[PDB]
Amino acid sequence: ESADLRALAKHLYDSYIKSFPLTKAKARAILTGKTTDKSPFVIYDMNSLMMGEDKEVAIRIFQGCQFRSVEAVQEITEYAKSIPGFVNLDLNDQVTLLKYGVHEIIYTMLASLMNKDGVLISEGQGFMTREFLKSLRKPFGDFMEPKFEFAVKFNALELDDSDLAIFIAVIILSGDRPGLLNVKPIEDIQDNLLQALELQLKLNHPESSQLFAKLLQKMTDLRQIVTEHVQLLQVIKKTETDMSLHPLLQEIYKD
Amino acid sequence: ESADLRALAKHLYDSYIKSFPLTKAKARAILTGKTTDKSPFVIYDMNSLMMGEDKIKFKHIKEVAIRIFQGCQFRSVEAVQEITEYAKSIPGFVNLDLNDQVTLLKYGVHEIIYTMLASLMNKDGVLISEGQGFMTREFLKSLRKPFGDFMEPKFEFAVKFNALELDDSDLAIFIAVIILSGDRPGLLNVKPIEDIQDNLLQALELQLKLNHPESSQLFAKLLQKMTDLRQIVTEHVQLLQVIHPLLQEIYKD
Ligand SMILES: COc1ccc(C(=O)n2c(C)c(Cc3ccccc3O[C@@H](C)C(=O)O)c3cc(OC(F)(F)F)ccc32)cc1
Ligand SMILES: COc1ccc(C(=O)n2c(C)c(Cc3ccccc3O[C@@H](C)C(=O)O)c3cc(OC(F)(F)F)ccc32)cc1
Repeated sequence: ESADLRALAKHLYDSYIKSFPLTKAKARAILTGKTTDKSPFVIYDMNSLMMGEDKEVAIRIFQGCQFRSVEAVQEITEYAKSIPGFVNLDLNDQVTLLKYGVHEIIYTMLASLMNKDGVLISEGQGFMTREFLKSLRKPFGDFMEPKFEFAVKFNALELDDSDLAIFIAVIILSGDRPGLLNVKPIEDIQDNLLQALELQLKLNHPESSQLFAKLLQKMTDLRQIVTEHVQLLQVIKKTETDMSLHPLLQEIYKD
Repeated sequence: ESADLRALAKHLYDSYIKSFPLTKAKARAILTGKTTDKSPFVIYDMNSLMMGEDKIKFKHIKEVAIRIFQGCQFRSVEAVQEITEYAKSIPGFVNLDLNDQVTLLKYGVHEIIYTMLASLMNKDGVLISEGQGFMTREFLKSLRKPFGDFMEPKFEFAVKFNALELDDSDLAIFIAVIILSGDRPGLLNVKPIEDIQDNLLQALELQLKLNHPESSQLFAKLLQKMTDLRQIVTEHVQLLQVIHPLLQEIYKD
């Protein structure tokens, strides 16, 4: 049964590597100056942003964020389908779980791209500083800061990709999403994923059941970040009428 | 090393029994009607509420919805003291920095209140006045504009949490784990807090393995419930923000 849980952990890690082209391993190699990977161009003000290439800045960056979130949804959906039992659930419930899980997973994976000083962009080819993002016209200057605050706390856990692979699967398989039809089979899958994560942490860390506990708490941080984020989106919708969310993102955010 | 985790589990149980008069065991017996004599007074509508006030010894008594909410506030202030007494019996707690003890309790009590409230609830209602009364879920659900959904999220949580079928033995260690959280804002010395919580978590794991040997997933499931509690609390304060100077002082939280 431990063996079943190890097999589940390995299946998930394999799918994660296959689904997500920029891993924490690669992000940390880029950020810490390892010779496996290359150095990013750093955008820290308006001039270096202009040089960054090769209708205002805040809006331009936001449309970029939108493009990469759309791709992330695609990657996460591919990953979700590999979680044993997911594709056998009622279709309505598959959609509900993805709708609520996608952004919580986005914030989780975004942390891998961040340190306290900024975030990797353009597949790790650029690095945009936290202070630059903060300087952006209101309320765009408020978007990324809560993500940074979360990322710094999440990254202190020092998880690697193999831990994250199971953690993300646990997120998607939440039986407490609004509007679910059959909660029991979702919870049955999550119970196994939770045990797989528990054992994975037990083998890989350091005070593992406490790490387990601290990691599970991050869900709450995640759902709070999402709530605060949609509120910001509502402001944007009202003040920037020449702008709207990509149809996929609109659908995710609808109710 | 298994023996000192059992010794710790036992100390916590004994202290939990001392601190909290109405145990889950006694509460479930009242809720199932296994208690052969003292059937609780049932509050299912406005008239039965008013009669309940006449018969039971209430200590908090203009509008029914306000009056019930005020009774809940009185009870919670009582519970904070019960929980505080319990916390001081957790090995290591009184040796923490004094500010940190205060900080752990400040953020910890509501999560514990919710956990313990679940012991008093079934899907149909909740025990009041140490089991002397029973207030139905539908009567609560029927209350005024903002007060009708005050208890619903507590019930929904309680129904799921009670499905784990924890007994007082399990809950004693579980509550100690919640209090000893190293991620509360403004903690000065997190290391010994997390050292104690690590020990409590190991004691909780063994306890669940011994008391529920047929459910290997229970520990994981319980830890996940710890996180639900923080969400419910956040949800509860956003409800409170929507909702006699000396009384304001007594009930500042
Ligand atoms: C889950 O997998 C992934 C998660 C994230 C990404 C990705 O790297 N990002 C992704 C998906 C984003 C966009 C983004 C991040 C967090 C929250 C929201 C968000 O986009 C908005 C439009 C949204 O989806 O509501 C992003 C932003 C970045 O910084 C910038 F400086 F540009 F603002 C940097 C990287 C970003 C790629 C894959
Ligand atoms: C931690 O130990 C205890 C935990 C709970 C109690 C307790 O039984 N209750 C306690 C503490 C309460 C009030 C209460 C419970 C959960 C969350 C909030 C709450 O009150 C509000 C006003 C608050 O504290 O902000 C309570 C309410 C009950 O239902 C009623 F019909 F009154 F609305 C019934 C029992 C209640 C006593 C001790």
